[PDB]
Amino acid sequence: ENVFLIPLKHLRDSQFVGTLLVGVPPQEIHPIFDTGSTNLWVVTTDCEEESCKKVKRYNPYKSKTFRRSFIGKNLHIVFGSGSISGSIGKETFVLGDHTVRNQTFGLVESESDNIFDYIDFEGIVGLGFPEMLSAGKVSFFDNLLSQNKNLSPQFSFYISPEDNTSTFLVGGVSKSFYEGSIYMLPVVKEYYWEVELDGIYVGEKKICCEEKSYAIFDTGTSYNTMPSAQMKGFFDVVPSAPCTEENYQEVLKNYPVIKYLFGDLVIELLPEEYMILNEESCIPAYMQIDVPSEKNHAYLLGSIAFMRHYYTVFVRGAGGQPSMVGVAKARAA
Ligand SMILES: *[C@@H]1O[C@H](CO)[C@@H](O)[C@H](O)[C@H]1NC(C)=O
Repeated sequence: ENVFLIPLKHLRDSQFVGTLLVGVPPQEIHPIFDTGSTNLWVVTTDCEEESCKKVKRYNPYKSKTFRRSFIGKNLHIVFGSGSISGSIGKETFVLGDHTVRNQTFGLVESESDNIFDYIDFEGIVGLGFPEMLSAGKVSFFDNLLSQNKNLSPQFSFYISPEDNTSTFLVGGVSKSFYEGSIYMLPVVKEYYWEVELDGIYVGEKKICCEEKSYAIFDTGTSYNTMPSAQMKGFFDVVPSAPCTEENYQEVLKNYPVIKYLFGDLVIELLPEEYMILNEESCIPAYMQIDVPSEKNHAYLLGSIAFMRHYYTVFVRGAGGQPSMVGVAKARAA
């Protein structure tokens, strides 16, 4: 009932890419769905770099609906260990057989040791709030809702890379992806999907907090994060260890349980959820944001270290009501 599902493929490069149709006749791209940004980015045939040609570049000159901006524009965005640069235009998009017209987006013209030489990047569907927009005034999701008034203003993520059942849902939730009830956390500022965080314990060790702190739900980041000061204390109590696929469950049996405190809601992260196997070793799926950015004082919750265990729901606040993030135990299989 007004809730369509977008299957998310888990690529070898740790990406969770969906499907997005651009232009008319439509051209298929496989972007990531990122609550950590808001711009809509598409890799285009204007980018002649090696990391671009390896993917199915969108050709704007073969689309009847492409509308380049009247004025030449250039947008440069940082994307991890790399950067994205390009122009601005409008296009018709189709997501899950739902159309969005007159949508502003960035045309990747350059991707210049580079993160793009390791992934098959084809674009970004930003799901953050409009204040983070630098390409356009109306966000893709808001524009999708306005042109499809039958949809409830919410989306959710089910992350299950084991059986390739990961799914991005628009318009609501489905009991087939979570167990129990959904706990709603109010968003403190409509910019990131950011909520209050009362504390963090690794076992009995207090990691957070000494200042009033916040968590950010960031589907575009695989690891969880902590500020640099707290990351040092985390790694002092959570070690890496030699691991194989045949003993990782034994190695991690008595690792510490991580507790995130959201008021009265206690969110547990188990060792097999925040630890990952990498090069014959169990390593924690945690990192600090060493690059100066707007997120370096928050606690990011990512796809691998959080969303594998918890079904996440994102509700856009209507009128004065604030937006909220919902969390529930994901259902296996
Ligand atoms: C898109 O813009 C055109 C003008 O170029 C306008 O005629 C049309 O109604 C717009 N469509 C939507 C869905 O806003």
